[PDB]
Amino acid sequence: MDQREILQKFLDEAQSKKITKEEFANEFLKLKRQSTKYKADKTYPTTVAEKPKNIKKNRYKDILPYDYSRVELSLITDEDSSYINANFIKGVYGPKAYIATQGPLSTTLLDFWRMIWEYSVLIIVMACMEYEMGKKKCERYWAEPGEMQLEFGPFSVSCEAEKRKSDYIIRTLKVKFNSETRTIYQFHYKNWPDHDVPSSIDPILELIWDVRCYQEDDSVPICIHCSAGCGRTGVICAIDYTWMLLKDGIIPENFSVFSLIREMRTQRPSLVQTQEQYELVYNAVLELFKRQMDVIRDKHSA
Repeated sequence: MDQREILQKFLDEAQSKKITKEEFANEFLKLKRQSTKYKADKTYPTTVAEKPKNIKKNRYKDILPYDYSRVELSLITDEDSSYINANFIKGVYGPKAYIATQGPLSTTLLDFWRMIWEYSVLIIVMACMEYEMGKKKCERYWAEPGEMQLEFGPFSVSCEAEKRKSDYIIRTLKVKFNSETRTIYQFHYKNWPDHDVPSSIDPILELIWDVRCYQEDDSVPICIHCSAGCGRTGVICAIDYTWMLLKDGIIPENFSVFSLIREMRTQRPSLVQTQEQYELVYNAVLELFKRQMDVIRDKHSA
């Protein structure tokens, strides 16, 4: 089939059978069942995360990077200095399109910047507040205007500019290491789509649009984090991945949101964590299919 026919079949199916809350809950339960089975089968061990020297580097004891996809550090390497709570996530064309990580701890701030530097990351997407429900969710790894340089071991971080949009801030950060200076763009998203408001997905799509304005391609990983680096991080990953498929005309004939999320959850645990998050991905993906069909319809007018 061609892309138009694949997209139209997804749209026709969505239109002709609306997915109910019970259906979403049943779907998410199968995803959780797969995780139970994989845990019992020892498919994806987390041995490195579990080492005593690495326990204090994990924000949440239940969220440990699978060994096979963990991001290994080597920049200025102590014997466990290789460990960070982060996993590579494959993009549409190959591995390591994304790094999905936790919000750094006071003890992992240096490790965070080592990762960013070592992997030549340009873009950081933060999808949490510093404080949520009154608890601290992420330590300050960024600089703000007027603060000059913050220092994290040998990394000096300053902020040249902030662009304040409706629901997020784009910080232009300058990072210095060993007399080299790099520009990093941090997108700090400080809202989240509301389950009870269909139009509330628009800002998340706008966030990802802007991100892809700054890096269109997959030459270096994009770092995405929230507090745990699962939940909101997975939503963003999944929507972006799908939009890349759409934009490049490579949606597979077997495309499903269920298979997409299945695939993600095998690369970092709980990468999309809740039924509500699963639903947001579905709704966002459907909107993106509609938008790509419009692109096709206008190109076909020639």
